[PDB]
Amino acid sequence: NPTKISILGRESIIADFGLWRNYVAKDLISDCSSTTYVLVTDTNIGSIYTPSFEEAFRKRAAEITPSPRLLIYNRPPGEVSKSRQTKADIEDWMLSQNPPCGRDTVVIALGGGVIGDLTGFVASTYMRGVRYVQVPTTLLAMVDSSIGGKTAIDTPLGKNLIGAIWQPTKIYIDLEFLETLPVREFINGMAEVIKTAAISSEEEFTALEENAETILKAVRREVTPGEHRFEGTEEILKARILASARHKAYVVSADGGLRNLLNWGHSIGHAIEAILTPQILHGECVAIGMVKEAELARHLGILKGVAVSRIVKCLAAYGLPTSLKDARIRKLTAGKHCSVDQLMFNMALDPKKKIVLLSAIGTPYETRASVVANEDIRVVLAP
Amino acid sequence: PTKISILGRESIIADFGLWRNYVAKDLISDCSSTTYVLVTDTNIGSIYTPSFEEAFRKRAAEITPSPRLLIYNRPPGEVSKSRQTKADIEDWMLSQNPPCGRDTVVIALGGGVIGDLTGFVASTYMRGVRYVQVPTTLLAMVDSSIGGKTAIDTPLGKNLIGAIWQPTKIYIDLEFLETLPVREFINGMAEVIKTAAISSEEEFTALEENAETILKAVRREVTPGHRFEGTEEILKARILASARHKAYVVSADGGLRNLLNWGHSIGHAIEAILTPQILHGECVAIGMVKEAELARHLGILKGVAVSRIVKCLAAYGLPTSLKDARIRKLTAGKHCSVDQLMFNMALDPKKKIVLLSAIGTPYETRASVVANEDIRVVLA
Ligand SMILES: NC(=O)c1ccc[n+]([C@@H]2O[C@H](COP(=O)([O-])OP(=O)(O)OC[C@H]3O[C@@H](n4cnc5c(N)ncnc54)[C@H](O)[C@@H]3O)[C@@H](O)[C@H]2O)c1
Ligand SMILES: NC(=O)c1ccc[n+]([C@@H]2O[C@H](COP(=O)([O-])OP(=O)(O)OC[C@H]3O[C@@H](n4cnc5c(N)ncnc54)[C@H](O)[C@@H]3O)[C@@H](O)[C@H]2O)c1
Ligand SMILES: [Cl-]
Ligand SMILES: [Cl-]
Ligand SMILES: [Cl-]
Ligand SMILES: [Cl-]
Ligand SMILES: [Cl-]
Ligand SMILES: [Cl-]
Ligand SMILES: [Cl-]
Ligand SMILES: [Cl-]
Ligand SMILES: [Cl-]
Ligand SMILES: [Cl-]
Ligand SMILES: [Cl-]
Ligand SMILES: [Cl-]
Ligand SMILES: [Cl-]
Ligand SMILES: [Cl-]
Ligand SMILES: [Zn+2]
Ligand SMILES: [Zn+2]
Repeated sequence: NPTKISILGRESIIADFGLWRNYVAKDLISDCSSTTYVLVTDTNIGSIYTPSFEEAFRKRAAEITPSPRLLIYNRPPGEVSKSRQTKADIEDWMLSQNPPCGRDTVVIALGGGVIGDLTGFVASTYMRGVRYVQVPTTLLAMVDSSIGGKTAIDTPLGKNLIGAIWQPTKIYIDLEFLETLPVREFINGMAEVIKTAAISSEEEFTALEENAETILKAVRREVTPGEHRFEGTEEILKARILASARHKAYVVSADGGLRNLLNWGHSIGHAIEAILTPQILHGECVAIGMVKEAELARHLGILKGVAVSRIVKCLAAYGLPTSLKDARIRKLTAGKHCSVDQLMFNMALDPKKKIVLLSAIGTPYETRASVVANEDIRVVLAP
Repeated sequence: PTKISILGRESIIADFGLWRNYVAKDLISDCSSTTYVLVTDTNIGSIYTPSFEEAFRKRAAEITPSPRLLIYNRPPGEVSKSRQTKADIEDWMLSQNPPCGRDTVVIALGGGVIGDLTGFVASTYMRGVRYVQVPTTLLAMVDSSIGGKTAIDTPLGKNLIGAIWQPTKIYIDLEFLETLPVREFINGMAEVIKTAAISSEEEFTALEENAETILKAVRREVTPGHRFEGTEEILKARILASARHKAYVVSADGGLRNLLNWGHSIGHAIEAILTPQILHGECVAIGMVKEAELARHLGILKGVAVSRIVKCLAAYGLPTSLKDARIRKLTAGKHCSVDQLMFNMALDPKKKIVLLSAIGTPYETRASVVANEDIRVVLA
């Protein structure tokens, strides 16, 4: 049975296994009644899941009268698609439709944090805003990128510079997408997952700690014909993940302050990110950022050394990097390292920086980011 | 300075000359910020930009730290409401030293074009930043700037891409009407009349009696040294009457708000054909007459009122037939067929229209459903 989570006090998230093949299509033409449905995704994810829906759709589609339409759009993969250019193409394609897609349109963003942010924004402006729904296919996008309504596109001058806040009418979470998801991508998203637990529930973090081996194996497992990747670990998985989504959903319904706690490990993660990108992923930087930011709390006497080692353990126990000198990261970027001045500078692109400090695993020092001295920061970065 | 409230919160502040002495101060006061981006077109700009730089620097330096005023001048015309211009303004704002931040407060100084464009720009810059309306067109003062509707055009259509973004303040300096082109004034008057026609019988009447007065002040060639000296109240009244209403219907939130489309149902079909030689209010004026004639045809509206509406429109310089010579000269060769108009009304399959029961009293609290056949008579 699907689990329903609420955002901004309203039905929104519906999670379970395989909602894609048998749920979305019907649930759409039911709740999101419309005559036109524009699906957007990238060739990568598309080619793997597009066919299934065209079937699921036509199915539930023709069942009703008149039958609505499904127009599909495939954009190139990569961060390069979140651009003023494609957005317009998308729009233009839509207006070009016969008949042109109208305000009654219901857009479906099927993808990771990229297709999400892009399609969300597209909807947010098409004829001053039209309905849309999230169908994250990335772990991260499932527990973050798709919850909150934050949408945007990049500019050669920066990322997420142009966009808007546009809440999706529905956020379908089909855990099966994680079957085909690249292992590195899974492990990437896990960072957020952990982040979540670390600032909300001690019990949750602990469970994570236990399930690691279990979950990790599955992802790395060899799927025998006829099978489904997570057969047997469904609840352990579904639980741990929704745990995060649930939290993000909660904090979004509240915040400005509380919502700042979602930036744990990010304060430093982003400074690292700026340098190690794009060879290194987000969650990868955030993972290290978390460790570093964790070490910082202890340094200020807030966090117990015990917990610092516990966070490091959990991260690495899931395949996440824990130091800037991580051997795997090295071979991935020959000729690149993060000076302390570069880090501290990158952080300034946001005398005293604001940071989420943990009092203990599950309990943040405050209900928001605290102000730390540039000097104290400089010591956790110091070799 | 009179203040009208929209969406249960004062945001419209009207009076004469707020520009030269009010906005600048009121901004750094209520819209506290460190960066103020002004956008306008060369036409309107060159005429009023200098004054503000003074008014700003003034009230600006009178505080510490002192905020900045960055100005942007775009070409005049409907051509500026484009994926393009907007993109250039966003880049421009990002290319700044320092880059324009989220604390930015944008000022849209212009007519329905600069308004819709700048409004949208703000609506997306870093997911949305504050902004305020400073309409310089009669129409924009009583419509285009009230409601938060913003957008840009696409070679595939107008207002196809945009968003709803409420301005934090809507300054209405009636003086802008001094320099406003006469044809432009008369253009905006259409809405003004539309307003009264669907809300207050008394208001429409005042409009009538005031025709000669207001029109003269307009057509009149003002010697050096103002334009409406002596007619300020008559004018300020009539105009705010409209704004007031639009503010009300917008704040009353799918009903009462469809009534703002009176004369438009047909006005737009005409518009599509006679544009761009013919203006909006010009088409709407004719559209009103036609839609007025339609109500009477269905037995709703009194023939008396029809003529009354026709009279008022023309008494203000507005066109009243697709045969108006003034029109056909600028439209030599472009005639609107009964099907062509019916076809253009389709682009908005059954046909809904605001019907008047009487001047000041609409038939219903929204647009009614009329037979394509009954419509086919009003046209040609
Ligand atoms: N709240 C927010 O709006 C928010 C928050 C954080 C980050 N972000 C955005 O998130 C983006 C990063 O997104 P991401 O990490 O999800 O990565 P992504 O969107 O780049 O997707 C990662 C890769 O997975 C592939 N893929 C998608 N799911 C797959 C599946 N199930 N099977 C096979 N291949 C699959 C894609 O082709 C892609 O190459 C950033 O660009 C950023 O702008 C947004
Ligand atoms: N947001 C809404 O709900 C809404 C509603 C109605 C109209 N509109 C939009 O409004 C636009 C039409 O705008 P408009 O009728 O204000 O026309 P406009 O802005 O094009 O103004 C006409 C001309 O007057 C000049 N001008 C402006 N005011 C002046 C003044 N007082 N002094 C000197 N010159 C002046 C301009 O440079 C321009 O060339 C359309 O594009 C339409 O989509 C929007
Ligand atoms: Cl189809
Ligand atoms: Cl709808
Ligand atoms: Cl952000
Ligand atoms: Cl919603
Ligand atoms: Cl098992
Ligand atoms: Cl690089
Ligand atoms: Cl302690
Ligand atoms: Cl540096
Ligand atoms: Cl410029
Ligand atoms: Cl022009
Ligand atoms: Cl920037
Ligand atoms: Cl510049
Ligand atoms: Cl507001
Ligand atoms: Cl046409
Ligand atoms: Zn993140
Ligand atoms: Zn109008």
